[PDB]
Amino acid sequence: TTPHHISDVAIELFAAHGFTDVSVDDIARAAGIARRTLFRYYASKNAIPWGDFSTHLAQLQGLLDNIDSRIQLRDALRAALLAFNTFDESETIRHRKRMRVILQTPELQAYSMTMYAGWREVIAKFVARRSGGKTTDFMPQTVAWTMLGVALSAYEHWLRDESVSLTEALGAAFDVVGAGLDRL
Amino acid sequence: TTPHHISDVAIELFAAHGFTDVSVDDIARAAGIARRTLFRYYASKNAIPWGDFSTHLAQLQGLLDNIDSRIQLRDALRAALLAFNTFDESETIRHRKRMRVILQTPELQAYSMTMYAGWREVIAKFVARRSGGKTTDFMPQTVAWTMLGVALSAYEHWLRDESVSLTEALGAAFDVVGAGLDRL
Amino acid sequence: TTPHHISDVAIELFAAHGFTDVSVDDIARAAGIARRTLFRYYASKNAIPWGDFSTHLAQLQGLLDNIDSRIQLRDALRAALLAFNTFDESETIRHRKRMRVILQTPELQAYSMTMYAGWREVIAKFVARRSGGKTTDFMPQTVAWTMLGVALSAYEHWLRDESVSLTEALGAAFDVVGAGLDRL
Amino acid sequence: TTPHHISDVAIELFAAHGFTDVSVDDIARAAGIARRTLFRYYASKNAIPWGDFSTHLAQLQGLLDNIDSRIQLRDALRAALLAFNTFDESETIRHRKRMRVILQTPELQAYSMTMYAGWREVIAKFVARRSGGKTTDFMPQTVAWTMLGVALSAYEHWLRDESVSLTEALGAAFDVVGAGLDRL
Amino acid sequence: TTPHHISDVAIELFAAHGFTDVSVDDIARAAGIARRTLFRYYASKNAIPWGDFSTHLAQLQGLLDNIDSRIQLRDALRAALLAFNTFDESETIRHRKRMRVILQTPELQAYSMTMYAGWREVIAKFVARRSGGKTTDFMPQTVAWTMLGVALSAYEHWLRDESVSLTEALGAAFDVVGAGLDRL
Amino acid sequence: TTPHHISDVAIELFAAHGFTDVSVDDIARAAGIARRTLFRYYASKNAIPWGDFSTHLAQLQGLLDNIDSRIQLRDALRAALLAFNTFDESETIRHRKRMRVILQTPELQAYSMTMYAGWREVIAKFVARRSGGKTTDFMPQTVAWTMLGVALSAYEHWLRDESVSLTEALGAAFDVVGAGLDRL
Amino acid sequence: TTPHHISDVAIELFAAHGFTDVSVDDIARAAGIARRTLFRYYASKNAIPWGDFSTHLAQLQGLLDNIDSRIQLRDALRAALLAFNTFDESETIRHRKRMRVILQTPELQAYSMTMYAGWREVIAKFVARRSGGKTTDFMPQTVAWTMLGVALSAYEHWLRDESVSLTEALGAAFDVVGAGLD
Amino acid sequence: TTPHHISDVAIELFAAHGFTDVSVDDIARAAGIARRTLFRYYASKNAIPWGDFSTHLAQLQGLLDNIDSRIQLRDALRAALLAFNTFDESETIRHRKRMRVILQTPELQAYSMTMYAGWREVIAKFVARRSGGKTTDFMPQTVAWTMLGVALSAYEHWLRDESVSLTEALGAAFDVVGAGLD
Amino acid sequence: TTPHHISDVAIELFAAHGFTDVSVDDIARAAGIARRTLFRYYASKNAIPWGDFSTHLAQLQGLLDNIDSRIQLRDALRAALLAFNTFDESETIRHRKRMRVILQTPELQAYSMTMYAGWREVIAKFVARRSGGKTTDFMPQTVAWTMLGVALSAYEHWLRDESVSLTEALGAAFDVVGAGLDRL
Amino acid sequence: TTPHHISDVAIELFAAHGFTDVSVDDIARAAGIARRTLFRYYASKNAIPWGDFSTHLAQLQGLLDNIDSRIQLRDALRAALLAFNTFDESETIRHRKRMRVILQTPELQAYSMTMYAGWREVIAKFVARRSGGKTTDFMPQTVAWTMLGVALSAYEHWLRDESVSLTEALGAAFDVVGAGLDRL
Repeated sequence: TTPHHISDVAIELFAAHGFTDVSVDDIARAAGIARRTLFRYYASKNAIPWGDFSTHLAQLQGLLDNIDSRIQLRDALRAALLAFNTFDESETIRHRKRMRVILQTPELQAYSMTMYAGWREVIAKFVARRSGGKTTDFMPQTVAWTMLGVALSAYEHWLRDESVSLTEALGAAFDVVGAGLDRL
Repeated sequence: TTPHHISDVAIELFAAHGFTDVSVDDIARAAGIARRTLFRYYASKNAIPWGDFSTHLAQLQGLLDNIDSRIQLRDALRAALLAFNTFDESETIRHRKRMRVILQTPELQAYSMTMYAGWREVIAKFVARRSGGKTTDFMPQTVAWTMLGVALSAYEHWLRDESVSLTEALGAAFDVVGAGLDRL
Repeated sequence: TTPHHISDVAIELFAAHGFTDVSVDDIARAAGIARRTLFRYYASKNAIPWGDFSTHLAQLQGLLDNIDSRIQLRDALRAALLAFNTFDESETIRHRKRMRVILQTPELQAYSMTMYAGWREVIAKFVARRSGGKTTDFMPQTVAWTMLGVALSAYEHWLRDESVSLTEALGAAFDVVGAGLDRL
Repeated sequence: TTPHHISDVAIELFAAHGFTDVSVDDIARAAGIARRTLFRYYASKNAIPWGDFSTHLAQLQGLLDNIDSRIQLRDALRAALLAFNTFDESETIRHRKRMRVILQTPELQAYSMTMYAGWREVIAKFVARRSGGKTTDFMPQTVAWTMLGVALSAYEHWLRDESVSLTEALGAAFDVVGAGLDRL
Repeated sequence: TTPHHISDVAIELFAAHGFTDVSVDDIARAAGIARRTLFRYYASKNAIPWGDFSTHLAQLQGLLDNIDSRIQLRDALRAALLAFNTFDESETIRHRKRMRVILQTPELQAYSMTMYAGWREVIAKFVARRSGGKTTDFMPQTVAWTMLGVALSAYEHWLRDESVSLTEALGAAFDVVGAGLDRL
Repeated sequence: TTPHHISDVAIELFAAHGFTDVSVDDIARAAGIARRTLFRYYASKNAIPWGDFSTHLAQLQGLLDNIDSRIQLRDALRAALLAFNTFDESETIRHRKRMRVILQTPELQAYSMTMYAGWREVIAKFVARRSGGKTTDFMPQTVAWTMLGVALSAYEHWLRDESVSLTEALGAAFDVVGAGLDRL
Repeated sequence: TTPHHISDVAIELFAAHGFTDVSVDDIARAAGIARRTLFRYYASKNAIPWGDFSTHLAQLQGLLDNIDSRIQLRDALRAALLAFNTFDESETIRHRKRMRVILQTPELQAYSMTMYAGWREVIAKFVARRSGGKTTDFMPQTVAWTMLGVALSAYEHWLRDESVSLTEALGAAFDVVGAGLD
Repeated sequence: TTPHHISDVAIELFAAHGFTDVSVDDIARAAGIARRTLFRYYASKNAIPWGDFSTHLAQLQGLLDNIDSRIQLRDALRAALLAFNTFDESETIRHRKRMRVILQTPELQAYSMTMYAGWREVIAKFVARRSGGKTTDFMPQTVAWTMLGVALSAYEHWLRDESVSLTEALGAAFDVVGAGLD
Repeated sequence: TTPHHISDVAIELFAAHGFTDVSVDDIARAAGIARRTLFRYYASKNAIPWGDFSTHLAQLQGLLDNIDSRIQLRDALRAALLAFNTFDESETIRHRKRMRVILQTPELQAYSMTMYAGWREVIAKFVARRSGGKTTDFMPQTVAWTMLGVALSAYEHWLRDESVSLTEALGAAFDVVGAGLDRL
Repeated sequence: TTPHHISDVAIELFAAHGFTDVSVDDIARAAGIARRTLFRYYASKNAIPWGDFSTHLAQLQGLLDNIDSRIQLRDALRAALLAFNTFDESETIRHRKRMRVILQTPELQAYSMTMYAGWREVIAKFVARRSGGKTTDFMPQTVAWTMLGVALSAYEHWLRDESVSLTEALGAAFDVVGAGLDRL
């Protein structure tokens, strides 16, 4: 009905059963829509767990584009990383199920690589905007990949240990890389 | 009689014709083996571009085991990163083709994630051995992910621009993260 | 309930009145659609009994493409044959006891032979992909024809005797040929 | 041989011109008979490419009736298949033209299905005679259909190549299915 | 086993491909004979379009021997001319192709001259038998040449215009010369 | 030197030795010219005996074109036939050798047929000019062929019997056909 | 009464004891006949294991003579070879004992050579009948010898290895020669 | 002194008179030896026509053992078959008499069977050495039997028809089986 | 095998790129040697596709020396031809690439003629050794050249088809010339 | 004395100075012609030793085309081979004692192989025309190569020993191969 409603119901089904054992009609039925209605919002089954990531990416780009130019690069990246990954008690529970599906499902990895490249494109664009131009240059690209590593490290620590704050995990992972490998 | 021979032949075929249009028989035929003989070494077409990675990981462990304890953790990680991706003049051309297939083929990404997790496990073990113990701790884990991002950044820069040295690319990418984001 | 509904209604009138004295408009009228609406789903009267065979062929090819390469050729053929003949009592009635429009109508045999050639092309492609050179080589072609004979034998046994399971009929017919004529 | 003469003449005309552009009078004229005389041997145009066929089926029955009872069933089927499809260099040429017309002409397919059913009836009767059961049981029926598929595969291979022995093609095609799909 | 069969096959080939591009093996193969078997009946490719002309000349002699002596010389010549070129409905089409090859192919003209001389010898003998004796006398010789010219004129008119009867053409051409040039 | 000189010397050589055993250089040598000089006047060896027939045909056409319209067809043809074939004692001897070569040499017959068709074209044109139009109509064509038969009959009678006048032979042969076959 | 009953009885005795240690009277006694009655059916002890081979040869000739001419030569020979050697569980047991005594007894070899030459004559006659007709010609006779070797190879493999079907053994042995050493 | 000299002398006598009408003493006398001297080289009359076959078999084994492994099996067998049966005009004459006595004498057949089994053992060993190694296995032994039939077919054709080369006969007989009954 | 390794590597490069676009350093680099090290095994680029060849000729000499003297000359030549050209499925693949380079590359033809002369010298010596005479006599020389033509015919047939056994091709080609042109 | 004269003069200077250090102008100068006059007859330096081979090939094809079809294949090949190697003492000197530019010059071997392929194409076409399907089939191709080997063997024997007749050498070399290697 909303994209988000379809995604949420799909993630409940993927959490309970397999990803592989849940069909697109199972999702349509559980969401109370016709199958073709589902395809207006999602072109594929693999797209469904990645709910409205297009919008998340636009918002992250918006935040980074509008961050005051006097704010240092490191501070902007840490600020932006933690802003998009802060959640309420309710939305934290479904995000935990969603990330389990995304990170651990073999069939989602091809599609996920496209989503990660989108995210890295936003980060690299931001660095290119603050430095010399060209998203594909070494330094923007290294910063984007580094940031991706930080995030996935934090997400995995969070999933392994249910007592950890996601934003504390992200902050800690960021700080390793912020400080640098030359310092432990 | 080698996994390596099968892999080499398979990469030549995947480079020329694409991945999906190359059969497992095409590989067995080009390698001069029966189809079953191929399955002794590989349980899948998707496994084949990765060669004998189990042995590469054992030799990375060997290199890290034999680094002197007085050698600093950053130096050991940078030394191991660049050594693990140094190939004879013999093998530069085939490695370029191999990494194109691995990095760019959607069908390899599920399998690739397992291989990257293996590599990160070796790195994390080494860091835990030099710091407080526990492979799954946060930090000997952030370092492994960070180092993976550095590597993939270097590999992509290398593939995009043929006038880059791979070891220079890895060294440069490592040094961003080694120095830290706190220092531009 | 759009191409199917048209097909079901058509088979009713074809199974009611001579395929030759049922017109495309009679079918449109009985299905409650305009004449040109029917032509979006079917280019011809002869196409209507065959439903969406294009999709059945694509799905059979999809199943054979995606079968694990470690699975033997005989097992894959038997698996694929019996994977598309499972239907519910209702769907089975638009199929058994009653005879077949497809098998038994003289006017549809020329066209039906072209549809069977499509099916044999899927089978022969799969065999060629697992074993040898070209789709037109004798062995892929003999296997495709053998498979077609098995299928038509099973379909006729099923129509002749309404107490028999289609998938059991297919499995039994396959097993004669699997075991071989040298063991009768 | 009055029927055979008419058929031979008809097939030379069908080979040179269309099937559809050759009339029943064209056939009568080329055969040196009145139009009415042709109808004592053939009830329609579509019957003519099949020659006597009633007589070919009686001859196949005669050959199977006269095979020694001590000869095993597999050997008898292979022996009959290959003997029923043997000729001079001379009669091989007319048979190539005849089979092209039979296999490829849309208007002959309905009629051909009745001729194939006759042939399968002979084969199924023979199997029932050596094994017991009824002619309409699964195994005689599957063997008859299988043998038809073998034959059409052989015929198509033979037509597409023209360096190929028909009896070698039939023997090879039979042997795949004789050995069984459990082998190749 | 027939000269006629070889000739018929050869004429079909010469019509489709031209004379020079058809080999003696192409003829032996199409006729279903060994190459040496062809040379029993023909000592040359150039001989083949002329079939068993020796026998046609013996049968022309037979027809002229059996014409009643009371039948006038002109009537006998016209009767024999038209009978010698009358062919069954069976053979009109093949005779059209045969005469095209004979009349129009440069390579056949040397051989053809020998066959025309044979025919003229039969005619001249007959005229000498009805008049004063001596085959080589002037007049039973002029008549033979004149009759040959009449025939070839008729044949060419027949080939040029498919709506001409050959026997009407021969009869008309004969009648010019029969009536004489003294009468328009 | 002249075309006629080359032809005359060629005919002396063809008379003494074979046609087949005399080469084009033998002719060039005996005529006292270079080989390429011979090819300015003759495109082929086969053309050489037919010396300046192009000119003979133009002259025959000229004579027939200019013959008074009141002169009857028969008279014009007989007049023209005998005018072009009248010769002195010297030129009669070489014409006898030339016609022997032309009429009796197998290798000249293809080329000769083209020359005879040229001659017949002149005759038929003349008849078409006096009657209704179209050289290819039946009557002009029959008259041309008849005239050719007359001529060859006369030439052969002349060659067989050295005591005969060529113009008397032509006149006698003409008169058979002029009178008509209805009168002996 | 029957030569084959006498042969069957004789082969049971030859299987249990020696060939060499079984007398002609032992066989007469076991078969329920007088000694001279046995000699009306068999002129020698060496003849007895080859029971009514004369009849087997006539039957083989009959089968080969009556095979349809359109059936190819290799198919006819393979079909004929396997038809005479297809046996019930019961008849398989006595055939195994019979062939053991024939193939392994030195004293039977002279007589056996004459029986094999009879068999080869049937095969060569069949080939001569389908090709040019002289039974002593090269190909008729090469085919007969080859087929004899195929058969004896199959029989020996069959006796050596109790897991093997006789008709499978014959078919496999035939197929090596029918295919070719290539 | 030589076993083969004794055999050669014996075969000249067997060719001229019967096998059956030539005694062992007749052979001793013709060979210029005492009777017991003959028995040191041959334990039996039946052994004598098969002269020094033990040595022929060792030589055949030597030749087959030493054929290069890259040479295909059919070529090796055909090459070996024709090498042992290539003879000068002189040696052809005595070989013809030797094979006539061996192939046609009933009394030699028991002994001959043992010699043929020796020959087949050499062939089967060679095949086992190139393939999986057990000399009693099916294919080793089918090939040995087949090759025996080829050889005897060639020998008999050769004896029947004085216009035929032995090596041509063997090559032709080999080629039927090497090609196939197809 | 140092020479063979360099040659194998060189042929993979020559197959992928040109002959002309592959340098001696490219070969040294791919073989994992200094440029100077390559020159101890090969005196030029054109030598490299031929491998050791000196050693192949010594091996052919060894094989012919060790063929038993009682083996007839024809059998020894056929045996040597086929043994010298035998391989695994593996080494068949490299040999196909090698022979393409040897047979098709203009710059190798001069050098190839010297290699062919070496091969013919071995064959001619062997024939002289079995027959007497000198190596340079007509018959040894003709047999060596004939055998070279047989081989190149076989090699070309093998390259153009790829379903063909090299040893079958050689055996067939040998047998035409073994049997003689007096047959086929 | 125009393309020949150029060739003769060229061979003199080539047989005088290194083919490599004789230029196209030296040849034009020594022949007494302008440089561009030479290029009307020869497109290249490599063409000059080969004379007018285009014409030799056309003549060999002409001889084979026109050989009586009753003549056996072996006889036709031997006849054709020895029909073009007859020369006068003078023409033979521009051929024997002295060695060959064509056979012995390294720089002309690549080009010479293309000229030999032309010759083999003539031979193979002739064989295919007498016997089978395509020029590229094994037997026509083997016969052409065999024939080439025979020729080169004869040419070398002729050059090595100036007392030998070329046609006797060719005939002897042919006869080895005609008789066959099975009779050495």
